[PDB]
Amino acid sequence: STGSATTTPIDSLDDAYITPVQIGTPAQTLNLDFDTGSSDLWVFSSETTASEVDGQTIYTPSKSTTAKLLSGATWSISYGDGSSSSGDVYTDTVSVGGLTVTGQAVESAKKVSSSFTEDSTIDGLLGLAFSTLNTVSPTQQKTFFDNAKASLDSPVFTADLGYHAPGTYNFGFIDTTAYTGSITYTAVSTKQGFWEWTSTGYAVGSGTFKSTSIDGIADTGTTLLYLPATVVSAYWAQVSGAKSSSSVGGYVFPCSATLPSFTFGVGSARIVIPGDYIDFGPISTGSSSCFGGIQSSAGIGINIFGDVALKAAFVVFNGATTPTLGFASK
Repeated sequence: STGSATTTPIDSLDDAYITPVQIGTPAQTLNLDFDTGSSDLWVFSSETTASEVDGQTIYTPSKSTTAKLLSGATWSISYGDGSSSSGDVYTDTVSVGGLTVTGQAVESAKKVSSSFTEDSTIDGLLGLAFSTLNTVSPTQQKTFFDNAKASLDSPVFTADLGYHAPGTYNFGFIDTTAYTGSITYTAVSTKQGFWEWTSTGYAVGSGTFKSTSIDGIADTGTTLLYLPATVVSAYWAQVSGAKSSSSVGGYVFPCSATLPSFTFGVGSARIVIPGDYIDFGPISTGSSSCFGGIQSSAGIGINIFGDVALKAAFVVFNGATTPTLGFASK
């Protein structure tokens, strides 16, 4: 089997992407944030504290003839950005782009943190990291991909995120029309539960390529590109007036600037992030200080190839017995 679904930016900055997901019988369609940095499929629901729901579409398990309470199971998650959610668990039928999993754990939120409430466009998350990170207790649950894998034509999914435009998540096949040149594959460590890999270096603009190993994760659920402070300083030094602002929480730059591109290495191959992808707009409405899309990972404890990086590539998440990651230009 295969599946194919369009993923759509939630706003004009590509702060996140939402993909429609069918849950239950009859289908309840919720728009979920597909997150290769976590491993829980959780939703706003009829159980979510009323004051914490603000415009989201909810899953109502009592209206699904295929929903079953997973008795005794609870979940609780905290994300790198300080947000969180928790609740109980149902199993139900879940379909993405025509690909159906029966008995998928659907984690129903009883509580969500303010960041989730305040984002009316995101009805929940669909985790696509390794199932070892799933938070369900006392019986850990599998991700949608892990459950689908054996049925797929090939044990893969691909992320093709758009810049200020829709893109595509495919399951079970590689669309050879969706990228240019060849796909370069690179090794993955699953030791921390992530799609963790090592970039071979970087360049800033038309500058020379610096060969250096950068360990990090491919994370569709993180907006920006978080890299070591040395790398990030080298980038922003090429933008007149750019500075790290402790008050704002990262690098800012004059909105009048033209940003240079940023290149990262995948083996001997190179992915070029155009400068415009690195512009996250005014820090507040009407400001002439703009927020940068490349930020320091110092104090996160891991480098993160988030959407800023991934949307410059066609990315293969290869879930074969020994997982790997593939990157192509597009």
